[PDB]
Amino acid sequence: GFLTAFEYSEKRKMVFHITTGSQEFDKLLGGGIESMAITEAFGEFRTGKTQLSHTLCVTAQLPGAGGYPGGKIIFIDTENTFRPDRLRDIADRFNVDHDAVLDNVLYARAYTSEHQMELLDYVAAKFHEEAGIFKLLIIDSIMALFRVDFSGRGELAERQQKLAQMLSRLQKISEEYNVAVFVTNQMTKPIGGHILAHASTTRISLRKGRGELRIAKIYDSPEMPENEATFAITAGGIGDA
Amino acid sequence: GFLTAFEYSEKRKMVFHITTGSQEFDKLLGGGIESMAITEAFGEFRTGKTQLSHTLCVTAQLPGAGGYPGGKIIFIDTENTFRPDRLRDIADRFNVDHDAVLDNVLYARAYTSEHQMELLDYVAAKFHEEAGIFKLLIIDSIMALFRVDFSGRGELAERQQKLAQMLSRLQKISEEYNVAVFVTNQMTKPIGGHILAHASTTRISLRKGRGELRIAKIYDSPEMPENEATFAITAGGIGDA
Amino acid sequence: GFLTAFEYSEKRKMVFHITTGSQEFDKLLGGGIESMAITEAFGEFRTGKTQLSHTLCVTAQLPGAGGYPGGKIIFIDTENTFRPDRLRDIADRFNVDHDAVLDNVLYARAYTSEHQMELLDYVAAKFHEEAGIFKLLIIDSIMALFRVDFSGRGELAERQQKLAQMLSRLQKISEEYNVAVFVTNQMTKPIGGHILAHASTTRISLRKGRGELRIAKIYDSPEMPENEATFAITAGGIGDA
Amino acid sequence: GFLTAFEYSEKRKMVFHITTGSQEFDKLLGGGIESMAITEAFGEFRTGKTQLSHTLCVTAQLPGAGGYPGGKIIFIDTENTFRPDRLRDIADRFNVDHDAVLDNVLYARAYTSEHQMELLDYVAAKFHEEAGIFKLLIIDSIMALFRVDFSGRGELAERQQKLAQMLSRLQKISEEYNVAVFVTNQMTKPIGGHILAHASTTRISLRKGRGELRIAKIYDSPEMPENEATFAITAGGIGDA
Amino acid sequence: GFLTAFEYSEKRKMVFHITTGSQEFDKLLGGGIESMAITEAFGEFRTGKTQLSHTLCVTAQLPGAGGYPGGKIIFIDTENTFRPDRLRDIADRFNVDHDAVLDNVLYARAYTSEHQMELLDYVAAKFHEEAGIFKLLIIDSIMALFRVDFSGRGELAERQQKLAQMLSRLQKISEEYNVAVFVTNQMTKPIGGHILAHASTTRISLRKGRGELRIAKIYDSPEMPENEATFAITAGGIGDA
Amino acid sequence: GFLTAFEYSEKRKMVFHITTGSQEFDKLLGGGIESMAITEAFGEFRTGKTQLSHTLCVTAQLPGAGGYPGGKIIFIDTENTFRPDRLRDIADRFNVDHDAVLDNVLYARAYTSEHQMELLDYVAAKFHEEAGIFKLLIIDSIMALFRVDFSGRGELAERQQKLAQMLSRLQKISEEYNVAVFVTNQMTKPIGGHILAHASTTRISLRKGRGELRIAKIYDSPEMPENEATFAITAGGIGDA
Amino acid sequence: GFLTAFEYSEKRKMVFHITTGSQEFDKLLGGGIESMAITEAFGEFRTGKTQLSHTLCVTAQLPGAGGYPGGKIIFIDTENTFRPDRLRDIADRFNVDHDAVLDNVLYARAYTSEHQMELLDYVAAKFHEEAGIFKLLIIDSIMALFRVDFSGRGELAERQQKLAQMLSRLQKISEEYNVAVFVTNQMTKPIGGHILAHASTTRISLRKGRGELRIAKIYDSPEMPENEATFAITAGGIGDA
Amino acid sequence: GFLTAFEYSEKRKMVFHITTGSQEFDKLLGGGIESMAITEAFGEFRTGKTQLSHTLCVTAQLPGAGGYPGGKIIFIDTENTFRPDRLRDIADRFNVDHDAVLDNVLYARAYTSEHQMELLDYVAAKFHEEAGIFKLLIIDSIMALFRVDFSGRGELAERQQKLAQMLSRLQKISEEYNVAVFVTNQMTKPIGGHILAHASTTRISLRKGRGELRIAKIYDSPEMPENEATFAITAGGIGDA
Repeated sequence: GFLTAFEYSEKRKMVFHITTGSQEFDKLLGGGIESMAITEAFGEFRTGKTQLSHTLCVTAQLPGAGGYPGGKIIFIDTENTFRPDRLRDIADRFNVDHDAVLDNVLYARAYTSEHQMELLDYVAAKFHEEAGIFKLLIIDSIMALFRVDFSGRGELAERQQKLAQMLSRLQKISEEYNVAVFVTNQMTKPIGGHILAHASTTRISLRKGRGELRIAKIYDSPEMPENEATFAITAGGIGDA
Repeated sequence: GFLTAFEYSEKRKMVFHITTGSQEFDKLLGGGIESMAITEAFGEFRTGKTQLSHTLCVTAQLPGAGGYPGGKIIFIDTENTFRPDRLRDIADRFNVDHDAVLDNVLYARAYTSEHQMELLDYVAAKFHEEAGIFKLLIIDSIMALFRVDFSGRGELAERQQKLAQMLSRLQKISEEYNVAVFVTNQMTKPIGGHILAHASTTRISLRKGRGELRIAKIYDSPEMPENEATFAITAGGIGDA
Repeated sequence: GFLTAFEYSEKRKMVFHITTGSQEFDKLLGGGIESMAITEAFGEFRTGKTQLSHTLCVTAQLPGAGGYPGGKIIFIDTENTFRPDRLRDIADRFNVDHDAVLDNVLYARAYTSEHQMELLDYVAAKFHEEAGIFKLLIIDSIMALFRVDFSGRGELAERQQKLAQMLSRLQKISEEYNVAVFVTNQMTKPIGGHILAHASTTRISLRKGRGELRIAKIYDSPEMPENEATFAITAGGIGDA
Repeated sequence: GFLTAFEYSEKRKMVFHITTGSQEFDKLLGGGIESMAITEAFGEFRTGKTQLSHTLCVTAQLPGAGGYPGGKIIFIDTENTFRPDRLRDIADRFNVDHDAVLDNVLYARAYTSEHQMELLDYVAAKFHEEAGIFKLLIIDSIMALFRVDFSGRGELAERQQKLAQMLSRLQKISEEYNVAVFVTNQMTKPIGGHILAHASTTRISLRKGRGELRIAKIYDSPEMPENEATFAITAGGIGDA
Repeated sequence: GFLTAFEYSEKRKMVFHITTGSQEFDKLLGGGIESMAITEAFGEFRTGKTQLSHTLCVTAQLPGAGGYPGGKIIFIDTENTFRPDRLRDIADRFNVDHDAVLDNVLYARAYTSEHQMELLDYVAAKFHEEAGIFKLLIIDSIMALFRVDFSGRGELAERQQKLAQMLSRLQKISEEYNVAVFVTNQMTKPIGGHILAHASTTRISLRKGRGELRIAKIYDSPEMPENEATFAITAGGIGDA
Repeated sequence: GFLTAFEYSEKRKMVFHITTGSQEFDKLLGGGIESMAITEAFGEFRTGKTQLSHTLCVTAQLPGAGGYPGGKIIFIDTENTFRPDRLRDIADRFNVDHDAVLDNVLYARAYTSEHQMELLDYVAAKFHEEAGIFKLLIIDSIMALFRVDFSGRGELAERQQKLAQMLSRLQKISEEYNVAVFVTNQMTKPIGGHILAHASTTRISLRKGRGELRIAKIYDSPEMPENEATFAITAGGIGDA
Repeated sequence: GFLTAFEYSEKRKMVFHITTGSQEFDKLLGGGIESMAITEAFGEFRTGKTQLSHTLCVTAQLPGAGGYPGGKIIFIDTENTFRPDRLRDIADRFNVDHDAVLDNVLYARAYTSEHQMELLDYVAAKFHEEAGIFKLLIIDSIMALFRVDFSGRGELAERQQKLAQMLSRLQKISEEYNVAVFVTNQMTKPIGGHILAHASTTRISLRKGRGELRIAKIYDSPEMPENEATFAITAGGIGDA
Repeated sequence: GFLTAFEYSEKRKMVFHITTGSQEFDKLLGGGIESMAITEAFGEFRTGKTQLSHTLCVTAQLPGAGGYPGGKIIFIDTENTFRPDRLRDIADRFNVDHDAVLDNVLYARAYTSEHQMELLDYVAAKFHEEAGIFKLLIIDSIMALFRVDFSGRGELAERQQKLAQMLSRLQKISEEYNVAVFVTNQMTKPIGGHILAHASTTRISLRKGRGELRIAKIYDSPEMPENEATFAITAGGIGDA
């Protein structure tokens, strides 16, 4: 179950970043959404969690920095807010055929906790079946169904086991198959306590701004600026200033 | 269990809206009550919840915006308040035969929580028998029976599983058969907690202005005029100004 | 389990009101005690719950407005306050033979919760056995035995199940057989919480007045007058001013 | 299990009252202790509860108002306070042979809760052996034994079922065999909660005036003189002024 | 299980009182410790509970008022304070041989709750085996062992059952065999709550006085004098002034 | 299981007292430590509990007041504090051979609660082997082991049964074999609650005066000089002034 | 299981003290660490618990006062702080070969509660296998593993049983085999409540001083000096001033 | 299961220290990270926990003080933060081939609590395969996974057994195979309670000075400069001033 630091280093040579579509957002992430990791984005009422989701369905398809070839995406929706129509705009911003974009994204709704966990079994199996093909796993959103199946607090032990059973699979998939995984989450402080904090390597908070300007901070300070970043929402998705 | 975002797009090209009978109310809703989704209206007593329900029994039959051909409705009454006679008056406002309108609405009373969920299984299979014939599924109201078979504060574990079961079924119904589902609900904020909040993809608060005038509002604000709309109750159902 | 709104409308053509004996009381009820429904009356110490009970045993027998032929009544007593002698007066006020009146009312005492539920099985079965014959089911009073068999509050889950099991049968009987059902209830706010509030379509509160004057309000406001009504108690039962 | 209100009326024509020995006390009661009902007297220590019990042992034997022929009594003593010698003195006041009076009262001590309920089964079957011979059933006192086999505040679930069992039996006895049942009870308001309140159809509070003078009062007021009466205790039992 | 009031009266003709040795104490008891009953005496630290115990072992042997022949005594000791030597003095005060006195008293120590209950089975059986022979059953003290076997308060249900099981046997023995039973009890208000209050027909409190003077009050007032009595402790046991 | 109070008297003629070595202390006790009883001494640290224990190891051997012939002792040590060498010094004060004294004391350490109770069964049977040879049974101390195998406030149910078992055994031992039992106990008032209070028939509180001077007191006062006594600890054991 | 006080006295002739290396410490202990007993030493953060431990590994090997020949030691370490290198210094202070010292000490680490209890079985068995050979059993520290295996307070019943199971074996070993047992313990007041207080015959507290001076008090006062003692820590272990 | 303190000494002659790369930090530690022990570093975010971990991956390979030959490392990552690329930079500072260094570190990710403990069993057996080849075992971090599979305050019973199991294994590993084990841990004071405190034989707190400067401190003070040390983080790992 070990491998040498050399063999692991070989493995990390192959780590890619997928661009968010904001140069400013990307610097703050050291290139973009990092593979072999979970990146988590949260925010209240109406932050750009979901605009980021749609934007990555396109940008993950594109050759990017560092010799990233682009590839396929998987999309699990628990919010019933995925809309293929939104991608066709973002596609134009990036000058690629909408048809081909919409082909390279696999989509499933999740309706229960359990369902959501079953979908991950399938996605793991599918990544296994041939590799280097899929580059992103998006889950929008990560825990909402867990709040739903296990409300009140005599239930909490169980939610915790299940939720953790599931984020440990997420981590594994991520690392085992070299995909970036991006998840959204809501707030009550983000939900999911220690269990979710531990699973995600990068946590990003999201807040509003001068109209359509928006603010990403690496959650948990320091109050220093270069730990933050400004981007806008637009017809063509996540962009700059 | 996935499909490509292209296949999904093909499936959403068929999404429709059932006008509420208010141009103001419709605008708020991006056209009216939406397919492949649950719309929930909650409000005080005497607010349009039930008036809206009756109205939709007719407007769902009307050919409409977006290519919407009109179709049949299924109505589940937990409140003992459905009145085929209101439909006659509303049918007049829309210039349509009473008998025909009343022939196109299937109706059942639900007397218990369990009963309510057995009615869904029947509705589900009815939709499966021929696709496209039914367009709307009204439940008036969604959760009264659950408060009924489950109150006294230390009992929600059981209620909550059951409620969540039904609402995941509803979503699946909704999305799988391209129908709009529309439900009313009571207050204390709205009842149902996270479970119900999650399941409805649009939630409308209702309250009254001067007499016949009522106000509709997307729950969770914001205090922008674009998120409120004004309508009136008449002999002919939900109407304008 | 559905029927069309047309077939249901047919069914509602046959809905009757039984007069309370107060023209003023009747307006407030839109004709009287409505069939296919539960009407609930509550009030403290010594309100006219029980005078109303006796009055309906006679007025339900009489041809009334809307082509109502009159018919038979069933009377379940949990209070041990039914008194056939009282009916003989009310009979005189209405000019009909006391013998015949006393013949058209079926009477049973209930001594336990369960007993009360067994009596309803029999009454359902009896309505089934030939129809159009019975027009009223009176239960005086609705829940008193449930307070008795399930006092203290480790018992409450059970009371709730039983009580609700029973009001769901009541609703069904009502609707299935087109009878009016009238029940009395006492106060601690009426007893029975959400369970009883939901089951009864019409709730009437009762308070005292200028000697023998008495006051019915549709429970839960608005503080508007036409939601209220004045009647008197007399030798001949419920009457006006 | 029903009868017609005519059959019931025939059955109530036989209802009787056993004078208390006070014209004032009787008036309060519409003639005295009533058949087909449970009358409960509760009071402080030293109030007439027991004096009333002894008195009725004799007055139940006397031919009385309303056609009442007089008959035999069954007396159940939980208090160890019955004294055949009091009856001798009371018999003198009514001009009746001691032996005869003492021959017409059947007596048992109850030593436990369970015992008390086994005595009822015996009484029930005794009444069934010949109808009309027994007229009164006194239990002095009703619930002392239940406080005894069930105290410590977290134990009432069991007590309450048992108590309710017995009191439903009592009612059935009472109504089925046309007997008056009369019971005493203790204070802290009266003990017994809803269970006992429901079962007694008339409840009398007792308290003392100047020495030999005692006051009786229908429990639950109102503060009207017509609901209070004054009596005296003597060597000859409950008497007037 | 019933008998007639006449047959019961026969039975009560045979009720005797055993003199306490205080004329003043006796008036307050209406002749002395009454047969067919439990008489209970309590008091703190060092009241004359135990001097009364020893005195009755002698006075119960003596012909007394009302044609009482005297007879045998049973003595159950839980306090390890019975001392035959004390009786020899009291014997002298009454001029009877100490030998014969000490012969007419049966003695057993009780070391546990259960033990104490087993001793009563034997005593009942012994009274049965021939009657008219034993006149007193003394238990010193009544409940002390119950406090011991069931300390803390998760135990209380059990203590209550056992304690009540036992006082119901006591009552029965008393009544069934026409013996006086006298028991002592200590204080925390006496111990044993409703259970012991109910079982004892007569309760006497005991307090100190002008040196060796002592004060008996019928427990529970009224604050009237003739409900009290003064006696002294002496070489010869309970006496007057 | 009873005997006559004459037989009992014969049995108490043999009751003895073992001098404590203080004339003051003895007077308090009516002669010293008593047969057929448990005497309990409790006190602070450094009070004579253990000094008294050693002393009695010798004085129980001495011919004494009342005809007391002297005999053997059994000593159970839970405290690991018995010191045959103290006895040598005490033996000198009484002018008795060390070896003989040390030969007449049987000794065991108890290491657990259970162990302590198994030692009793052995002692019991030893006393039964020949009557009259052993005179004293010392347990130093009575309950330390019970606090040890049972602390944490929610565990006493089990401790208390066990403790009560042992102390009922002790009493039976005590009374059946005419031995004195003498026990020490700790403070916090004394430990042991009602259980221990009941079992000891005399309880002595101990505390110190100026240095070598200690004060003994019957627990439960009263503040009379006759209930206190003064003694001294020396090389020769408990002594006077 | 008893033996005579004479045979026990024989046994106590053979009780030895092992010198701590502080003449001042020794006086306070009446010669040193006493055999047939548990001696407990506690103290905070960094007291000389562990310097005492190492010092006894050497001084127990040396002929001392009272004809003590010296002998072998057993050392159970739960702290992972035993260091044979420290003994080689202390050996020099006492002028004995380090080799031979290190040979006469048996060492084991304990890693769990249970483990610690298993080690004692072995040590008992080893003492049995030939006697007079081992003179000390050191456990450093006594309870730390019990805090570890049973943290939180739903666990406490269990810890208590185990801990007490174990100190009762300790006491037995001590007494049965005539070894001194010395244990260390930490503080939250020392840990282990009544259970550990009872098991140890001598308890010593330890505090800091004028640099390397250190202070032993017999735990639990009196505030008198001769209940205290000053010693230093040095290259050669526990010494004086 | 014991060995002689001589055998133990032979075993400790082989104890080693792995330099941290700071002369100040090493001095604090008596040479660096120690064999046969667990050293735990805890600190805020951004403190050297992880920098130290990377550094040791290299310094454990270097021939060192005390005869330390250098050897291989096993690294268990719960944090997803190991970066073979840092080692390259650190390897440069020490003038050592990257490949060789990376070949000598065995690495595994742990994804659950259980997983983490299964990795130990594997490590244990790996050490057993050839002794002396591995020198260091790093767990980064020790307990994150235990907070993860066990939070919500009423669940620690289970967590705590498991945690304690693993840490007793660790100690045994540590001591049996002469390896240093080094672990990081998080704050809230450090997490882990008594269980973790007991298992680590040295605990270091970490916090930062001006930028690159960090401060190390033995947890549990004292506020003496000798117990603090200052180091710096660089491209070349933990360094000096």
